[PDB]
Amino acid sequence: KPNVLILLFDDMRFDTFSYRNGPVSTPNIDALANEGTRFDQAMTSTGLASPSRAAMFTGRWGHKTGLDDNVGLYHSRLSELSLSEGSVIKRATSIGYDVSYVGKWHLGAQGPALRGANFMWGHDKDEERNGRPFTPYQTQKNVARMNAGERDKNGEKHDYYKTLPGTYADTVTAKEVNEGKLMLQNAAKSDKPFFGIVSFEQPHPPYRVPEPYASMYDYKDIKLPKNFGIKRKHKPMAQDDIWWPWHDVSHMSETDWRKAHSFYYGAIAMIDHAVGELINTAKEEGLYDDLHIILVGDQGSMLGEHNLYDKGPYAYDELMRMPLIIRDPSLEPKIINRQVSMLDIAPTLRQWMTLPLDGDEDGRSLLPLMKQGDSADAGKDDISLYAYEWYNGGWFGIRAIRTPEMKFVWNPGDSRDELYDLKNDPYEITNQIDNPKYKKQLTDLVHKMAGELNRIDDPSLTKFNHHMKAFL
Amino acid sequence: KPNVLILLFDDMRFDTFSYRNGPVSTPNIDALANEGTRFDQAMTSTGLASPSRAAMFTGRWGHKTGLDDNVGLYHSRLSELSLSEGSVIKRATSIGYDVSYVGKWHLGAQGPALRGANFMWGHDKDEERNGRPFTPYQTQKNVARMNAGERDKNGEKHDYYKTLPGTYADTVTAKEVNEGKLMLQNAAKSDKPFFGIVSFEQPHPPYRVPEPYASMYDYKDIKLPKNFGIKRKHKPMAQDDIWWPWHDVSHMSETDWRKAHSFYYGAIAMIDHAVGELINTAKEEGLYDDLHIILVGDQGSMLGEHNLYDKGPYAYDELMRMPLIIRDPSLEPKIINRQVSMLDIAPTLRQWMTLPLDGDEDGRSLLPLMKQGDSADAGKDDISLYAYEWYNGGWFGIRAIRTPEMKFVWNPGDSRDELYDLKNDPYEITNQIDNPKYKKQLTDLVHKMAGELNRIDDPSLTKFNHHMKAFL
Amino acid sequence: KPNVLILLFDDMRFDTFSYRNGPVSTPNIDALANEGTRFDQAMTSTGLASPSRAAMFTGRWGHKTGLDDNVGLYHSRLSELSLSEGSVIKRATSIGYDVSYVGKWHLGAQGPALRGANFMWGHDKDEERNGRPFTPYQTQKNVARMNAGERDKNGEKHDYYKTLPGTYADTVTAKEVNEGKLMLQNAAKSDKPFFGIVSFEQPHPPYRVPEPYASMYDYKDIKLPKNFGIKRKHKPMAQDDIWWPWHDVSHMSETDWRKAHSFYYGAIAMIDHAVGELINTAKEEGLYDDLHIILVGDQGSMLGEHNLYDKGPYAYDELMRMPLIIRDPSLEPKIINRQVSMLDIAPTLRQWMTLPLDGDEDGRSLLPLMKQGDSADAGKDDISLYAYEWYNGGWFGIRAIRTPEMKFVWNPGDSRDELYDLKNDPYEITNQIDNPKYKKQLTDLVHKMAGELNRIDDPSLTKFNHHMKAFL
Amino acid sequence: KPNVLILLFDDMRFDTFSYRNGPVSTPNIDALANEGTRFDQAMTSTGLASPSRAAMFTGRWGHKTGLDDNVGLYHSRLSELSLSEGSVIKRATSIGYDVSYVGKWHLGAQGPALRGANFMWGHDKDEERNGRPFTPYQTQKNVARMNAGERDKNGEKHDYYKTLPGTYADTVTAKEVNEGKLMLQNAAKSDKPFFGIVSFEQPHPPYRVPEPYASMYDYKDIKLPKNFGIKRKHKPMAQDDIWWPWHDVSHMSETDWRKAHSFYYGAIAMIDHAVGELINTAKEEGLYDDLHIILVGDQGSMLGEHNLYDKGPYAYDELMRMPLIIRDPSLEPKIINRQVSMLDIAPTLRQWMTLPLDGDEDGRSLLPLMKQGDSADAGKDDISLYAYEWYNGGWFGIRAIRTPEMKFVWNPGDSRDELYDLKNDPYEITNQIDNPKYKKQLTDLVHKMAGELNRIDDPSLTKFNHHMKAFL
Ligand SMILES: O=S(=O)(O)O[C@@H]1[C@H](O)[C@@H](O)[C@H](O[C@@H]2[C@@H]3OC[C@H]2O[C@H](O)[C@@H]3O)O[C@@H]1CO
Ligand SMILES: O=S(=O)(O)O[C@@H]1[C@H](O)[C@@H](O)[C@H](O[C@@H]2[C@@H]3OC[C@H]2O[C@H](O)[C@@H]3O)O[C@@H]1CO
Ligand SMILES: O=S(=O)(O)O[C@@H]1[C@H](O)[C@@H](O)[C@H](O[C@@H]2[C@@H]3OC[C@H]2O[C@H](O)[C@@H]3O)O[C@@H]1CO
Ligand SMILES: O=S(=O)(O)O[C@@H]1[C@H](O)[C@@H](O)[C@H](O[C@@H]2[C@@H]3OC[C@H]2O[C@H](O)[C@@H]3O)O[C@@H]1CO
Ligand SMILES: [Ca+2]
Ligand SMILES: [Ca+2]
Ligand SMILES: [Ca+2]
Ligand SMILES: [Ca+2]
Ligand SMILES: [Ca+2]
Ligand SMILES: [Ca+2]
Ligand SMILES: [Ca+2]
Ligand SMILES: [Ca+2]
Ligand SMILES: [Ca+2]
Ligand SMILES: [Ca+2]
Ligand SMILES: [Ca+2]
Ligand SMILES: [Ca+2]
Ligand SMILES: [Ca+2]
Ligand SMILES: [Ca+2]
Repeated sequence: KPNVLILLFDDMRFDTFSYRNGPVSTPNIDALANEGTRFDQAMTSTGLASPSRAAMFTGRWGHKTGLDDNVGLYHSRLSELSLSEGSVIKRATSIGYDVSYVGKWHLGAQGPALRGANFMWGHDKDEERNGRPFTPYQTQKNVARMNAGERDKNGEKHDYYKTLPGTYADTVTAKEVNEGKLMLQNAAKSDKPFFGIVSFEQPHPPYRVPEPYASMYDYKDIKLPKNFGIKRKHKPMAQDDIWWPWHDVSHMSETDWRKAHSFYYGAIAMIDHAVGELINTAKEEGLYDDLHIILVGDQGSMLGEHNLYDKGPYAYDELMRMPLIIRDPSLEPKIINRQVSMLDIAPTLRQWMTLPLDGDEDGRSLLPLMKQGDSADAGKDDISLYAYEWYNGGWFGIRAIRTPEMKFVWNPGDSRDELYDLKNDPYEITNQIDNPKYKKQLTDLVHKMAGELNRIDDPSLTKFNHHMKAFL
Repeated sequence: KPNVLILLFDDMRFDTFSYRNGPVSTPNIDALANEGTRFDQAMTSTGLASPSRAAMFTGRWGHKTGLDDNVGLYHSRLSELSLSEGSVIKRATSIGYDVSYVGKWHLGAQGPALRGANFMWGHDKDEERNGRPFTPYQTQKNVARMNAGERDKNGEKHDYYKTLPGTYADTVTAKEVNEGKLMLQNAAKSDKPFFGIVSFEQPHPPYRVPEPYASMYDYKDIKLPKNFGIKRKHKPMAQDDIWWPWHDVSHMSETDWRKAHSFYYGAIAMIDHAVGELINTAKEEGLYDDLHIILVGDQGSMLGEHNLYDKGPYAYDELMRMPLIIRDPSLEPKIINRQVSMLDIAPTLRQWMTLPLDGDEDGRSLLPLMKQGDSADAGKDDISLYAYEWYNGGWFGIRAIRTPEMKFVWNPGDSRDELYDLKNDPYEITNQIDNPKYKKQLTDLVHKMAGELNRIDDPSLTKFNHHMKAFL
Repeated sequence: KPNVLILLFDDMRFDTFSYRNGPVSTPNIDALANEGTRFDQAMTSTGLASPSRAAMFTGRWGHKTGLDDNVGLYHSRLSELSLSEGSVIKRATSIGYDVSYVGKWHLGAQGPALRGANFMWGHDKDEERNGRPFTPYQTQKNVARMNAGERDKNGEKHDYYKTLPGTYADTVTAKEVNEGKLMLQNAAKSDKPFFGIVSFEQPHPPYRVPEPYASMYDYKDIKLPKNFGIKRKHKPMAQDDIWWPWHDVSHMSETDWRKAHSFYYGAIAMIDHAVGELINTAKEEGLYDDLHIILVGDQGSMLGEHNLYDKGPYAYDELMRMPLIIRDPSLEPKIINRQVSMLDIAPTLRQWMTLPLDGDEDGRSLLPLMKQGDSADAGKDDISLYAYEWYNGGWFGIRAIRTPEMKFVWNPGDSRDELYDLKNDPYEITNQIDNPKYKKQLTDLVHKMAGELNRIDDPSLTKFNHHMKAFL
Repeated sequence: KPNVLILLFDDMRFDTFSYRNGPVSTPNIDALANEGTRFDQAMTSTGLASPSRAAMFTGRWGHKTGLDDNVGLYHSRLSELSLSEGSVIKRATSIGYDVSYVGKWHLGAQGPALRGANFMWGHDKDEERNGRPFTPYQTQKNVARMNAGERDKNGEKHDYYKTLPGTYADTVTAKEVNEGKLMLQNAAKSDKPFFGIVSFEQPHPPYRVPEPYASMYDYKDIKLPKNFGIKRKHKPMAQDDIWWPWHDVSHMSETDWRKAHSFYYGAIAMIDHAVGELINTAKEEGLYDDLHIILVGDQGSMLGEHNLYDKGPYAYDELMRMPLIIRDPSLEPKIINRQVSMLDIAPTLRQWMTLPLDGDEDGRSLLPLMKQGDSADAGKDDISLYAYEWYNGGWFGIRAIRTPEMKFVWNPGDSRDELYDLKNDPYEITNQIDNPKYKKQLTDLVHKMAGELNRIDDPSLTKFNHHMKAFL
């Protein structure tokens, strides 16, 4: 029974790290990437926390667990992942692992503790269950101030980017690191196998860091991508609507967007420091050499691509792609360019730990890819499936199928679907849904989507077959 | 088997008519009110079309029929009322009624015809089923024009109020009347009992009429109510959000709101003319003397009360109250001040027509009240129940319980409930939810709400018992 | 809030009493019949304990409560009525009744107590929930002895009829009476309204009584009915199979069947004594003059009609008909010949006691009939609906519709349905299902059955529409 | 896309063949066993046709497909496998296989044809769907004749064993072979990949063969096993009851049981001839060298072990074990002694044929075992899971877990479970369930069963946790 450590981050993009030729020097994450298996084409299940984390920890899609929206936020109907869904936490406990959890959970008050973990520290540790959804009255008021031409301290906009007072040592991130260190120190003194999860709120917006991280990337030198700040042409209406109050970006100057980037980059630099602190502790405690590690982001984050901020009900690569490194100390490092999914994390843990199966596995173990490289998937279609059933109480039913060359997005709450040619239009600027030159590609993607919905027993296949009847 | 005629209107308020001391002379509706049973405290089930109409025609709440949102609109998940829900239409057909339908249906393409009616004319008559939701790209563009300081013809704002070209004879309303006349003429030549439904889109916004109705009420002379144009204090966040694009009323001048009223009043005057035309035809065809008539609005309409336009996920009296007249030619006219519900229409039709029962009746027959007056309900609590599960793809789960003196609104997708003292604050300006002086009233209303949710087997009772635990 | 007493008996036939011109002098029950409302055409919902009692106490059919088989018996899948089904017991407790229960419950261990009653005494009072089904190894062994030509003490067959040692004072029946007396004496000392249920295992087989009841009816003088001991002609196979081990009656002589009658009659004589003891106690305690009383049998019992013993999956009148007397001290006594149902008991209690509604009422209040006589139902079809979904782990799906003149039984687990002309063949000897002279009656009964299944939302309507396609 | 032939037999035991050292010379089946992969410890999913065949063809357990009883038989509630369950038949058709079906289907009228196969010949081919259950009036009458001391032609008992008139050429088996030959001859003329299923009613009882098979095995020379004709000691009551009318074996002499063996052996001899005819046709048509073959029995058959005949709700090896040979022409022959399951057939077909996944796979592909031998399962628990939810309308909920050394049977409709030490008591004579010497084994098997029920999402896990509370 191997020791396992998961380092989970909130809205951490695939592309920022120096090992991906990104703009932030991340030597600790780069070292882990170089020692482990790089999943460079990893895709989340949903660009939203609770659905992505339920999928990650249960290995099933939201229509199977019922966890298909964020919990505890205006105006979601959901409060918690059912206690019948024990997840990898309870499964590991059942075969004698000591499981520990630190930080962001967002699957219901006390959840890790109710499933047998030591919930050492985090927002949800001492909360009562069935609480009222958090309703963003303060964010609403502050975005109205931004629209009225007000700014916060030092001309910042604290619903978007913020200099935190103090130092790294004062941060939530440092507290989570300190609890992670305690978790590792305690594990080293136990005869029981260890499964530890350290889950950081960073780099979730508003993009916030203390000095020196707040000023380490000059906003004036940020390279903005080809899809930055464009008017969306022939995109679905759900990309227009102000779902969360900060999604009104009408007041954002180019300077504001550049600062959103420079603060995000500072947050990634601070995350790199946090990862180094935990890896150094694992080494000092004699756990590192045999430690099976996953580093993953729950989804990405929009920094003004398509004039969007944060996240919402859509399928753009900046949100859909996630960073993923899986380090198995028994394997030679490899780079995997086959697409993989958040649904593949639970089966990988299941194979590592010989977890009992508690039900379906909607994904596949990544061990074959970690052992053999891309050739493990010889003869298989290179696809990923993404869902966006709900955004905080709004129903969308979104499904996307992504190949290396194309993406098809079904928006069943709209009349407008999306079709992107990722080979010629990797920035997803041009919706080709109405372009007859793409009839063969759309037909193929519709067939692949129907097959996936059938495989996972998604009840929206009935509606899909109506909407796409011309292509079946 | 009596002949039955339903005259159904879309967003027709309880209060406009001259028989209710309202500002519009409505002699044809007044005459029907004076000949029939006035339900002066009638309440809709939901301030939204498809849920209210499914409840009206099936006699069950949306959680039982599955019809708990509008159909066919961005971003609802629903397309049609299940064909397993035959409604009063199929039930009447099954015992030998000739059923006819004209006008607005909004329960799925071809629905009345699929349930055995002659669907003589209307939007949904020749539409394919399972169509894509109508997504309001044009309304979105036009509201952006209004926010940019543009206006339409003659300085109007055609997403709010509009002079139609031509005359009454050119209108959808006149076409629906003409088909209603044909329906009555045909019924008079048949030996079979008749059940006819004429369902008008009027007075649904934008508030539109031709001359002379467009100019018959001077906007300068409109009396605006105490809750007109106020800033909402301590109200739920769902009252703030721009659900449909025209809900952005930030560009509306007092003149614009006054014109919304004067065009609405013109629409009610035109409806009165339409009702007269159908009643005169019933008289000319020898059907009127034995004709059992229902005149009802599916819900009201907001004309700037609480600075709200049209409708949305809320429970204010201007939307929740509905006009209702039920004329049984065998009964002396009476005014009923006991509250009644949209759920009471199907059981009243069931008693009139001896319809077979196809399942639960969530309401009660109104015949006892029509026969005896208010004393029929001696010893019963005077309550009404209102739901707002969904608004066009947004989930809210709203429940309201209303007594003559108080209203309690549960907003389970928010942290803020509502409590109104209708005796001291009939305009519902002051939310008393946090006022300890109302602890007894809130406790009583919470107990009444729990009992109603139990009675109708609403699965949200579990969440209710958590949210309201302090008062149970 | 009136005081209510229910006297419930297990397998007590409609016809044994002297007030029904039956063979047993029952002066106490006759007196109650003469003082109350006689429902002389009452019908149980199912000829099996747990389903009948769940229907009685909840007012909903088994497909709605899930309680569609006996609990706790080989080889039923069921253990208890869900605690979400509070029944009239919890509903009465909720409005301030003191509810007390004595004797047979058979709806799950501790059930009356878990729903707020004082469970004073009875088999289920101190039992653990979720116990293993009682499997009749002893009965199996003893019926094998009977088939081998053995007899029990005094030549009796103790799986069919038995002389108990001692006297009435030593019996379970006397203990249940004594607890009933305590219940009434305690109720007389309280100002709180009283709801008491005394539920007797008598006269459930084996038919067992002490002297002098054991020898009170001479077996040689028993009048056997026209359908006694016949070979079943063209009847469904479920009437042939040995479901419970004592259903093998191949070893029964005519003397054994006569003695099963003698002992059944002795048990009815002892029941009449028990009823007298409780009514006399109510009189002595000053409760009788205002006491609202129901006396009912859960179903009948087969004494060799169609060569059947006890009960099983079938719909014969001797099992389907039930005794019912409802005494409302405010009403003149009347005889009701309209059919009524076990589903009508909960709504009658709900009207008497002003119980809150916890859901559907599949039956109707009997107060209108108790007040007006048969004319209350002028213009209603005189039908009863009977179900036999399960017998102790065997699935049958049986439905029967009964009119004063005809009975149609659907046996969906068989190829043979039943059709009886009760006018010309009240003993139900001749199955007319294939007789084209009865095509009009069968068609009418099929239509009535389809209507009833639709009304109660019985999911077997789909299969019914296949099986009866020729008749719809 | 390889060509696939399935040879399926009805109630064919694992042990009769000469390759298993059994009493019948079966050179054709032995040759296939010697050329292919022998699964000598194969286990069916249920000892009943429709459930076993639904599991075989869908790769999911009955609680997932709803196909958990025989269809079309007194007194099952079921008529057909849902057409939403396309099975391997529709999945193979979807990727361009020509699928053909001959013989016994027993999953609903027309089922193979409705799923895209050429249903060449068989009982279900031209039948109407939703027919009334076959009710065994003839068998009931004839078993009554046997109990009255009558015999059939030549002193036979035709509900148990029967000489057919004519020769092999006149048999149903020869017709099924002849259609199988046509299927192979037609497949040889197509370039399209072939998937053929030939499903024989033999050797289902009554055990029936023409000469010379009827007299080939001398009944006087039959070797009877150690568990033949014993009185069952401390066994569950469902083993005693006469579920199907021929289960009354009280009239069977030792000669009658010996002849049931003689005729069963004659039927296996005739099956070996049938298999030879199809394999020889495959060779003559040039298909054999690349033909991927499965030969399997749906379950075994009881020949008087524990004094049982045919099958019923129980888990004895003679019924639970099944013959299985899988021949992949690309692989070296191997004998597999690891247990395998009927749930492993669909995934094996899915791997051979690259079938799309239509949902869960409750089993595993057998290719790794076929390639590597038993070592493929190194470090896996050697278990099999068996269910007996229903027998022809009787509910039993039975679950069995089997290891090489032990078997635990949960009988939730009884108070008696079973525990067999297969090492010391391979004939399953001694129920050890109450033997404290076996507490460790029972505890381990209970844990393994709980894990399996959780893995397949069997809703009976809730009741299992109550019944087995002492052991969890
Ligand atoms: O596999 S595990 O994660 O160890 O958990 C299994 C099973 O998957 C899980 O559903 C169950 O959870 C039970 C279930 O819901 C909540 C919890 O207790 C309740 O009473 C229900 O039995 O726990 C099992 C392992 O115990
Ligand atoms: O009561 S009615 O309105 O006359 O309709 C009843 C019943 O309520 C309704 O559910 C049923 O509808 C059937 C059902 O769904 C659609 C329609 O056909 C399908 O095949 C199903 O049988 O119709 C009955 C009366 O026929
Ligand atoms: O109407 S009552 O008989 O008073 O009971 C109601 C309701 O009908 C009943 O379902 C509920 O039972 C709750 C329910 O299951 C058991 C009990 O507690 C659980 O937690 C569930 O909420 O009790 C109410 C009265 O409170
Ligand atoms: O995978 S397949 O065997 O090819 O079948 C799939 C799917 O698994 C199956 O459920 C579906 O069956 C549809 C479904 O029920 C019957 C049939 O038509 C109905 O309208 C429903 O949509 O068929 C697909 C292949 O198309
Ligand atoms: Ca996130
Ligand atoms: Ca921080
Ligand atoms: Ca599944
Ligand atoms: Ca599927
Ligand atoms: Ca409306
Ligand atoms: Ca109009
Ligand atoms: Ca209901
Ligand atoms: Ca309820
Ligand atoms: Ca009984
Ligand atoms: Ca007794
Ligand atoms: Ca119904
Ligand atoms: Ca079989
Ligand atoms: Ca044959
Ligand atoms: Ca599970």
